Amino acid sequence: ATLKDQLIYNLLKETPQNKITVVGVGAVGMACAISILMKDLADELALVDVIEDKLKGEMMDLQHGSLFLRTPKIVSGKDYNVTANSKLVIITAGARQQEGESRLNLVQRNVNIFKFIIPNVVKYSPNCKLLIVSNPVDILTYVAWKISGFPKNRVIGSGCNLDSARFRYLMGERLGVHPLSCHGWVLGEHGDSSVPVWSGMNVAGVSLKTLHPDLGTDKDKEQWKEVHKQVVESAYEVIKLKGYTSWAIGLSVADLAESIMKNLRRVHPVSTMIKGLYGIKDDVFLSVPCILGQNGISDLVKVTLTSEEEARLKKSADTLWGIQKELQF
Amino acid sequence: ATLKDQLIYNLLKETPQNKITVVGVGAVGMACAISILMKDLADELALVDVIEDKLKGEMMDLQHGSLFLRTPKIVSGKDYNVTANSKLVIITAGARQQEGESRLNLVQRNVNIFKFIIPNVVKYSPNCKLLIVSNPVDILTYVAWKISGFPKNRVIGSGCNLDSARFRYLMGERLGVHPLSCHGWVLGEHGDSSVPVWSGMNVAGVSLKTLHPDLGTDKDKEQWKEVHKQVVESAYEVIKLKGYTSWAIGLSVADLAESIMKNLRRVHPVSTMIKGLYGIKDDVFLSVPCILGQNGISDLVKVTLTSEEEARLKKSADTLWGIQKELQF
Amino acid sequence: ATLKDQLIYNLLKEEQTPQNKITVVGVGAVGMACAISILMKDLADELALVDVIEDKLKGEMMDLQHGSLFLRTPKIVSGKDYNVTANSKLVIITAGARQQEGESRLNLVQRNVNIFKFIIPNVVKYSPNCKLLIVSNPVDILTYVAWKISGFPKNRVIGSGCNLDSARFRYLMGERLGVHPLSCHGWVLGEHGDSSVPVWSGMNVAGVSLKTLHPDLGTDKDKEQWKEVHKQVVESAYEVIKLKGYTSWAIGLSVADLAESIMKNLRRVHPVSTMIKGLYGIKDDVFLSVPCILGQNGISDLVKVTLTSEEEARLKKSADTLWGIQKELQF
Amino acid sequence: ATLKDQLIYNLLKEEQTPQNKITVVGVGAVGMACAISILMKDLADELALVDVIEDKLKGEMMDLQHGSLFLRTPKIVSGKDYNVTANSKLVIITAGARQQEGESRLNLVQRNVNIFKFIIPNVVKYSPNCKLLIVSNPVDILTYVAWKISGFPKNRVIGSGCNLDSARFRYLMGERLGVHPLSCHGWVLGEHGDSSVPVWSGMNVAGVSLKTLHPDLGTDKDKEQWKEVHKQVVESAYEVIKLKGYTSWAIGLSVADLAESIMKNLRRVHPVSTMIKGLYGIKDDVFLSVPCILGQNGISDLVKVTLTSEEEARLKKSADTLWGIQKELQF
Ligand SMILES: O=C(O)c1csc(-n2nc(-c3ccc(F)cc3)cc2C(F)(F)F)n1
Ligand SMILES: O=C(O)c1csc(-n2nc(-c3ccc(F)cc3)cc2C(F)(F)F)n1
Ligand SMILES: O=C(O)c1csc(-n2nc(-c3ccc(F)cc3)cc2C(F)(F)F)n1
Ligand SMILES: O=C(O)c1csc(-n2nc(-c3ccc(F)cc3)cc2C(F)(F)F)n1
Ligand SMILES: O=C(O)c1csc(-n2nc(-c3ccc(F)cc3)cc2C(F)(F)F)n1
Ligand SMILES: O=C(O)c1csc(-n2nc(-c3ccc(F)cc3)cc2C(F)(F)F)n1
Ligand SMILES: O=C(O)c1csc(-n2nc(-c3ccc(F)cc3)cc2C(F)(F)F)n1
Repeated sequence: ATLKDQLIYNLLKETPQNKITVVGVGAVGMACAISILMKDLADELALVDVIEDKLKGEMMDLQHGSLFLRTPKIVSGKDYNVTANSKLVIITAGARQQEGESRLNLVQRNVNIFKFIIPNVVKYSPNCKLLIVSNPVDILTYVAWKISGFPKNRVIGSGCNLDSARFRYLMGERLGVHPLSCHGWVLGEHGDSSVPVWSGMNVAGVSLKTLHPDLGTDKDKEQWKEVHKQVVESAYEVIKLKGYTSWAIGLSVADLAESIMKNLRRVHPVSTMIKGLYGIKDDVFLSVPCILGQNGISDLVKVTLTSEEEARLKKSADTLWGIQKELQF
Repeated sequence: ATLKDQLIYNLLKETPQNKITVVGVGAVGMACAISILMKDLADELALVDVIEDKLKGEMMDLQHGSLFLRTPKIVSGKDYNVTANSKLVIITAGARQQEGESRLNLVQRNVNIFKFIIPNVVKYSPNCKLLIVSNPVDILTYVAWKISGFPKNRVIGSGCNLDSARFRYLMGERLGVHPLSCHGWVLGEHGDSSVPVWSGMNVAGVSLKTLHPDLGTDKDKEQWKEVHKQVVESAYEVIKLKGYTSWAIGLSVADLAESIMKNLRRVHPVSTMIKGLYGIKDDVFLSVPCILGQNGISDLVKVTLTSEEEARLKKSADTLWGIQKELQF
Repeated sequence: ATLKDQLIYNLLKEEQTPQNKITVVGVGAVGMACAISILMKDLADELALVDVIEDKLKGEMMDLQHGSLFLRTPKIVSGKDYNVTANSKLVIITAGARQQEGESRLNLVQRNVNIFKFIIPNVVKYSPNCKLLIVSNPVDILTYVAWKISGFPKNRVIGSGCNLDSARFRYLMGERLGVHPLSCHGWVLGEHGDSSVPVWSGMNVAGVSLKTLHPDLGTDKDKEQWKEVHKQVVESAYEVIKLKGYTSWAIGLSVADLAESIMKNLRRVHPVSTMIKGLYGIKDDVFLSVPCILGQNGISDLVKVTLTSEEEARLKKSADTLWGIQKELQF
Repeated sequence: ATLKDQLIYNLLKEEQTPQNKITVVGVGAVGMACAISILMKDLADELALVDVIEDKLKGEMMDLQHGSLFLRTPKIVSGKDYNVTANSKLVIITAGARQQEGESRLNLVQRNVNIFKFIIPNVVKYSPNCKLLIVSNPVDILTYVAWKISGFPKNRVIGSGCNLDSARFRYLMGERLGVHPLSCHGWVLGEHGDSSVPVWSGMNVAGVSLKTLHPDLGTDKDKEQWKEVHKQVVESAYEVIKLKGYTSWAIGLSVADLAESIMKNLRRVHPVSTMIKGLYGIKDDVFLSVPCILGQNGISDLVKVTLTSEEEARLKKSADTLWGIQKELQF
């Protein structure tokens, strides 16, 4: 005789079918959350962090916008049981490099955090895809793969996905064309060591390198190499200006989530286990174009690289392995 | 010739059709911006604020996500020339009240702030609609109206649009129905003095007040009055938990922008000049259900209120006019 | 080494079942309008089409496939054999005879019950866990039939019902008031057909009761003749059939609206055909439209609408008409 | 007072001109597929439909209006009189004569000229600043016809051209490679249909040239017969026509993609038909497809694709063939 019962005759006393979890509710985690919500990718969104008030506040702020969304359940908690049955778990938590801190010790601190996060995630969603966004993303994708025990197709790092998107943005600005119609790939290690593959840059299938052979070289009077320099530094420039980056990474991560959740088999440059390619013999993750879908990475595109490009990926792999073999799991 | 000229033959060396400006790039302003971008409402987005570094960093972060959007131009600056020819200008900038500072003094500081912002907006977009999101929104909508010289249809306050969305969310939680199918209106002055119109709360046209006469009274065993208390205290609780609120207000503003930009003539509870209704005789703005379209507010719905509800709106109007008549423009 | 081999290194060999497959049965105008609407709303990762006319079927499938670049549904299949429908979450039935000019939907019963005797066991055979969404006419009777033949629990057998009649009512309401239909609220319940019931006592804008403002609303004495709005709703399909030969776009959008609530588990309320036994003192197993909560398990709840004496009498008249047919069917 | 005036206080009497209006001319299968695709992509705040068959036109308009609840395009209008199209940003022409048994290409085009002599001036009268998007076949010649009659500058007269051929090519390429067509790049240029030119040099996934990986790509001696993909781009259209009677859905989706770039000023590149005199040794006023930057002023720029000698010869032969017909037309 409650109001609910006077109004509603229940037929069914009835698990989520398209659930995504975001771990970490810093600026990056919440940018991923809002972008996923506005793209209607999930029927349930779970948020996890260790700061309880901030977590609850973010969950409530999203819930209050429910009228404008098509995601009918948003939940959160410090307890990983709220993440149960996720198709996709996006990891954005972890430690930032501090003053005086080595890359090795920063990574070790993140190993120690992932040793708590990842087994809890795996416990409640043993068949999920893990999408690692935390930096340094290539090494932390390896760390998540090692700790989770997942097959390599289900452990994906966001890698050079945004680097590539920035590259196409800058390309489009130079040419006066939408980035959607400007094509070009940044591969390898995310960050300062990434590799712009000049041979693949094109508009409508017309090779810029063929039209303009000095493209990307020191002799280039248009200094197109400065485009890749800008890609590397634009992250730093945004951090210097507003303190951090968030929006572009959130959009780029939602794009990856779309391909996975909707089984699109679109090709994205993400970090994946690259052993066996380009002379690399160690268990390291680097960005190459991957086909993304329901089972994670199902296929790799084998981009033809020059000797110099290949040597740069090899050099990155050697460094990554050099750090990885010193980690304590 | 340059690479561009070898690649591209230009036919035309020829103004935005659907431009939106957001003034203020704090958390609320940026939530409005990302929500508008992800809803494909604008062909150009302009951001303005007085903090030049933050401003440029936010613009760049959004620009870097261009590949994932359908808004081909994002601009920013401290100079309002970047806002030229906007259809819709959303104001989120304003003062924060100081300890010991009277409400009157606070509003006067907002007046002085708007005496800079609004004339510069009007210079560059004389035919825009103004959407005021800054709190205290009902008074500041009056202030924008007076300073702009705009007809009242083109000056809209976000008002109780989000309070009503929160109400419907809470209603939906109690009933197990999506908020889209839970109907109910919070009207009047945004904040603690707002009015939940119990007579209008329904699912599928079934009045809850009819089924449950004690609805919203102190005699209510189900304590539905707590739902409106929760609405009123929501921003408070979220601010206490995470420091501020942003996502819900961004989504609600993007919903208002959708009706305006697409000429939908949907009904929203927004703040509008209410002189002539409910025995109100002064130039005050409060929320009532308004028809929103390409000319702003073209019509408003005359909601039948109980004597108590009417008295509350009247008391709010008296309080608003008491402050407004002391303002120096 | 083939070109594909040189270009792509494969990690995973095994293809998996789709997560969100939808089947549309029947590729007439209604079925194809449902298909394009569902495709453009991104509700499925696989769309299957089934019909008995093989050329037309293959042609429609290819036409949609050629638009794949512009869609986000990576697999579209078709076949006369129902094995192409396996593992569907939602199966939308649009097949069967349709109304000619001036013809009642009720005139289609014999033809479409006989088609359903073939279709429904084949659907259930390949997707035993699907939700059935019945669109073929007369939709209320055929929803009862699909429920009886399938042996499904009634929550998983949903008729498109009066979702469309209510959409038309709200459109006409919006035209009269100068308000978008989204903000005009009014329900048409009962048969999707001539005996439908407008619930005047529930109509409102912004929670303001129109019958309270206008006590003659929906009566013969009404100086504004709002009954004409419901009369236009009843006559809509006839008028469109007379003009263009059939209806398609509005029903396609109505069905996609229902599919969205089901596939995304929204628990939005829609007037759809379901068993109303136990409401308004009705004891028969009659199916007709009342507001239902719709989600991933189909109909999980009924909203109990308070009707005036006249509205309830009209709804019971509608139920008597439909039950007079449904009771005589033989399974 | 009326119920409306009791309920609603009016602030504004608005005589306001459409801000984002699209007109579709012709309400056959192609025109209505363009209409529904545009509606479900929210590209327009007003949609106008025009044709000469009045009952069919009214029926289509009503069927779309009845689905308004499910749309975000608040005004849908129609009429045989072109005053309903006034102030359109974009006018899509799908109307025209269909080729009859035994009829020459010249006679078919001339019948379309005669129809365009009615349609095009009426469009120009009411929307003198619109972009014209020609979809009627044969599209390259009728884009020329529309250009000559309208007297528009060539940036504002666009033929749908090889946009759909390229989409079909990418669908077929994706099927072969097991990759979404969004990630399979390849351009079909030149004359729409049988004489179109697949640009093998541009075919790629992730910037990896297939022709560089597989030098036989596109040739007769190719063991993998990739040339068959382009043969199927040509043949699959005829196959759809044979099987269901006509093509409609893929055209509609591809036209809505073009509309999206134009209405939202995206400056995306599309292979559309444009006046090509001065390129590739072409010296006549003919329209052929090349990659064009599309935005609010129509075609603002075009991409200069490097073609082999064989590819250039094929464009010239098409240009001679088209000009061969155009020079015989009576305007
Ligand atoms: O053994 C250790 O050092 C250890 C074990 S857990 C841990 N974690 N975990 C988080 C965390 C987890 C999830 C989030 F969503 C966000 C943050 C933060 C830390 C801390 F700051 F390093 F302490 N450290
Ligand atoms: O070719 C090799 O094996 C090789 C090439 S560089 C290298 N590096 N680099 C570092 C290092 C760098 C930065 C630090 F802050 C701290 C340590 C340490 C080593 C080493 F393995 F111990 F040798 N090894
Ligand atoms: O928005 C972006 O792309 C972004 C935001 S921070 C970032 N990071 N983070 C690291 C890093 C962090 C810790 C290490 F121990 C080592 C490296 C390097 C980069 C960069 F790509 F080079 F910029 N990138
Ligand atoms: O800042 C740091 O901690 C840091 C920065 S590079 C680094 N490296 N690098 C290598 C390496 C590199 C190349 C090789 F060919 C072989 C090994 C090994 C390490 C170390 F053990 F972690 F120290 N450490
Ligand atoms: O006393 C009352 O309020 C009352 C009780 S029944 C009633 N009804 N019922 C119908 C009706 C019923 C079924 C139809 F199929 C058609 C019409 C018409 C009326 C009315 F008189 F016009 F109001 N009114
Ligand atoms: O003098 C002539 O031959 C002539 C002059 S107008 C004409 N038109 N026009 C249309 C038409 C127009 C717009 C549509 F949207 C659809 C069709 C059809 C014909 C026709 F009768 F079939 F030939 N013919
Ligand atoms: O869906 C499509 O692509 C499509 C649908 S009809 C079509 N048409 N139309 C003609 C044509 C028509 C009249 C002529 F007088 C001459 C030619 C040729 C083609 C074709 F591309 F080769 F297939 N294409």
